[PDB]
Amino acid sequence: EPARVRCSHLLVKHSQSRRPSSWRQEQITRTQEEALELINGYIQKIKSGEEDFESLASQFSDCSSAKARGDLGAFSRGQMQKPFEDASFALRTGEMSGPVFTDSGIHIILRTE
Ligand SMILES: CC1=C(/C=C/C(C)=C/C=C/C(C)=C/C(=O)O)C(C)(C)CCC1
Repeated sequence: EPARVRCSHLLVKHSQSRRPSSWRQEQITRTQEEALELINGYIQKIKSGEEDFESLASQFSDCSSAKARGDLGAFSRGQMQKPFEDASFALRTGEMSGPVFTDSGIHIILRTE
């Protein structure tokens, strides 16, 4: 296991997120169910080739990392929320997760280093 991984993500918040507000939307109103449907739709379009992960993240991620095309940079264990960390360190470079749930919302993660 490396000391640190670098990842990009796409976050979809919902109305029960810890902070239901984002750079792109003043109040998050979507339900948890709707957030997961959006995440699963993005996964399916990335798999078919219809959409590019980094483009989708720039446009639609509720994390301010959207401006960096979803890049979070490098991190070790003990920093991020545990489910995010566990998913990230389980990926190979170039691999993308399924849905990952944290107190922030629902994530897709792409490990880049
Ligand atoms: C995603 C994420 C985390 C926190 C996410 C949240 C809460 C992001 C906030 C974005 C906005 C946009 C907040 C706001 O506007 O209040 C940490 C690093 C702890 C664990 C995994 C990565």
